[PDB]
Amino acid sequence: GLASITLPLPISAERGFAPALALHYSSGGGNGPFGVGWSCATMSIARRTSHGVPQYNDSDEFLGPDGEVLVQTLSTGDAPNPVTCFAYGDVSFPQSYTVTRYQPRTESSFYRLEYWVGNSNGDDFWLLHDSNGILHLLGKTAAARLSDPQAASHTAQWLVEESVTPAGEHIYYSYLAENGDNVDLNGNEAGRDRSAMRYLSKVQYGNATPAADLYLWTSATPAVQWLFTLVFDYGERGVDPQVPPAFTAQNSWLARQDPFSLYNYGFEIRLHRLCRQVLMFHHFPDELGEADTLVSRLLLEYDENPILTQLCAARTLAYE
Repeated sequence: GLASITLPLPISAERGFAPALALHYSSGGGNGPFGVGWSCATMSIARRTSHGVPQYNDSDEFLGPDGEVLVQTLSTGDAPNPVTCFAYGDVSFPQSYTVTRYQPRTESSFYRLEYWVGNSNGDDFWLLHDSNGILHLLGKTAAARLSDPQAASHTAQWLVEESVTPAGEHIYYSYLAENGDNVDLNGNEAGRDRSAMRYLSKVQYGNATPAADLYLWTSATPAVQWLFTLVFDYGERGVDPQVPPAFTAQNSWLARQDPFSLYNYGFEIRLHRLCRQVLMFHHFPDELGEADTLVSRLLLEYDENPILTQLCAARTLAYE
């Protein structure tokens, strides 16, 4: 489409169901976690802003996985919309859910998209059954939701949090909330609520044993053995090409020179972080003698300045 450069990520994809993510450059792109022009975002459902800031009520419109304008599926006698759901498959829930099907207003699609709202606590998320038979939970937990810091029920973006194939293969996405680590909280940074932003942190896949049900139906964090972890690091592990980065971060993430805030959702979303590297980890402790094995390191070099940060170089290192 509008992307004119693709930088692949070092994703191990020989064992079937793996994330398909890459860095894309667009000359018209704005700033973000990869500086000006570059982007690598996961799938999401979002509230529309083109026709005004959402009010977080009934009058809001939503956008589908490809940005298409959505509309509630017309409710009929044979297929009422919304429905009340007490369970999904073999998993029964502590609370029932009002489930509303949404579909593209004018664009073509072949999926089933649903908005789930808890009848007892109001916790809301999205469920997508896409044209390839993969089932996605988006924004199942608050950690995978871009929400108003002063009103957690006001979510602007539900980020994809878990995907499952018909064969029981899973992908689990983890996100980190923005904070004030290494930020001088005086002057221009005083009184700013900076916890809204969500950065992609870990993509875990290759579950040891197949499971048909989405893990996030049952728990807030899946307790399973993953074989593969794609880590997006924002400086916590160190950017020295001579020193290999450890799996668990010992330091806090770096603060960028060009922080900025976004406001079209009706609350502040401030960005202090830049993704410095993308790491590929394998988890074969029995056959390798260690819990975490780094196999590939995509190191990104930036031109950092207070006006704009621009990616200038990239390369994939190995430490054998």
